[PDB]
Amino acid sequence: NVKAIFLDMDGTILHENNQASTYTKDVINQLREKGYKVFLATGRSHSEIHQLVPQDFAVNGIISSNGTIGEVDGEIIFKHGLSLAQVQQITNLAKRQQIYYEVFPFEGNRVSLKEDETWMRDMIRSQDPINGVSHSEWSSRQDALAGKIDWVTKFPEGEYSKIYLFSSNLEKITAFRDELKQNHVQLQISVSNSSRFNAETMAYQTDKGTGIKEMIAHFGIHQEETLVIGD
Repeated sequence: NVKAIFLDMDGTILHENNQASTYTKDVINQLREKGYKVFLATGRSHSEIHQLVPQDFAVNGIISSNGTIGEVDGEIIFKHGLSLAQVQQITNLAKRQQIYYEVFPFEGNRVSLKEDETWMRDMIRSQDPINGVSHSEWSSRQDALAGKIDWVTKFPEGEYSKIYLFSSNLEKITAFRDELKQNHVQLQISVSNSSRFNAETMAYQTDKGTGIKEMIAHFGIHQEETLVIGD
């Protein structure tokens, strides 16, 4: 009894590829025509969602890849963010240990503090990945340093979708991630990681699965009636 198809798609597939993007558009339209509800999980912010998903994608709704915001036909139906206080606390811990970090507001470019630019840049000085880091992750750090980070004097007021943390030193980022997990109740956060070299923080008990659950519930659809595709 599948009533909903949830496409979990890294925004990289939609960004560069216009062929995979047009293909995805046509698939969404075909599934809608067959009567399915169709949802997309992609992006790390509200701004990124609207950069990545053109208006001619006939989705019933969209959530960020990490479940922190959901939009349905132009209405934001939920938003689970970190507070500024939380961002200050977590980045201060990272800064003490010189852990590279990127803070993702729901609107606008990711940000890092200007005072941390030199050491963050010096971490990624090598043209090719070092210490086992993946080429994908290394090149993402290179690209972020080149032009995607806004270097701010202070974190602005508002809410944030996530913080990304990274070190080329395995032991350092492993112990830091373990420290976040140890204190995730006190800090009121969820901790995840996509490689052995990183950690990500978002609102307490919030992740892609919780976002999927809130989106299908908006449509009165049960998890067992939902086919999640793409991971």
